Amino acid sequence: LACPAERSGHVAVSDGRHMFVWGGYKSNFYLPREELWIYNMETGRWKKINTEGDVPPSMSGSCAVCVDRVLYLFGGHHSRGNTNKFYMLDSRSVLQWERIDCQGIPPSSKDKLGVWVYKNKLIFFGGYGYLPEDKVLGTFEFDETSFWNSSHPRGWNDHVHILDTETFTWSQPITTGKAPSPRAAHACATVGNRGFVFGGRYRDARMNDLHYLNLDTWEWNELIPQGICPVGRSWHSLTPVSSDHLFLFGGFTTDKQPLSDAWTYCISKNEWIQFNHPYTEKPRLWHTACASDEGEVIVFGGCANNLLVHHRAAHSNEILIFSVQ
Ligand SMILES: O=C(O)CNC(=O)Cc1csc(-c2ccc3ccccc3c2)n1
Repeated sequence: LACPAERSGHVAVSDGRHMFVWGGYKSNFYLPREELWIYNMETGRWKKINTEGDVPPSMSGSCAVCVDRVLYLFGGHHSRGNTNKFYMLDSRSVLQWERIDCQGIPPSSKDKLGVWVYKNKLIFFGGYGYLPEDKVLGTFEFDETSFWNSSHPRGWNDHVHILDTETFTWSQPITTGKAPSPRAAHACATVGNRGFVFGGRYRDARMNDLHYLNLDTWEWNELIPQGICPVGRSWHSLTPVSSDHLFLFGGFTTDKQPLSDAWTYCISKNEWIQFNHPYTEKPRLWHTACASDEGEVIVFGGCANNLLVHHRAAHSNEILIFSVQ
């Protein structure tokens, strides 16, 4: 049966029963832009389709959502750099991509960010990319390691941007509270009107902090769980599994250890619980995770070692199924 190629930095979005996989890169360039891979969470079978229309460039680090079987794609890194273009693919009724001429001030061109979905709003936070074209709300910190290797320097931001799907208009909310530090390769998860974010890379650390932005008031809150917390990391996944639990898997520590640990964050108790699973010998970073209607968390792709050593990188095509409910 047909089987998608290994990759990291891809996107994966789900309607609870089907998982849509697009993009990413591997070793041994970018996976083909026109392909969309569909994994049936109930039958474990893959199915590939060719998409047409305004097919986005081949990219790593893009940020995607699925809302009522409409897929939206923002940002990423292609052969000629980062982007801030916005695409839509309606997976309801050959599938055609639409590139949206958004109104308003878009985010800076960037990748490795996250998104919360709340009613008509797609809310994007953070990431890695070029200096912004405007003194938009937030801060931006250059990554000094990008000064002497490329032609365009890059850095981290803490920006929050709203894409309103009633009008495809970009805006930025005026927030209160301590926003998280600028960061990339963090993970975001949404429960109700709370947009959680955990970890990420910033300057010389991969972080262990946990915050949530209230998506109704726009007030930041930093969460301080008691007792043992997971080690700081980037390139991990964070996924809602109930109205009270976020599921964490994998990532990459400050001192460059690939991770195979898994935790559940209980929101009501403000406590982490380590989760026991049979994939302890399968660390993953820059994988994706999607929750199914059937209580599972489906992890796909990602790299089993330090992907920054690109000629030795072990990118995966495996499906890891976590039975959290
Ligand atoms: O460092 C983190 O945890 C997340 N990264 C950042 O925040 C910014 C950054 C700075 S360089 C880089 C990066 C990414 C992927 C690569 C894949 C192959 C080869 C080199 C690669 C280099 N990313």
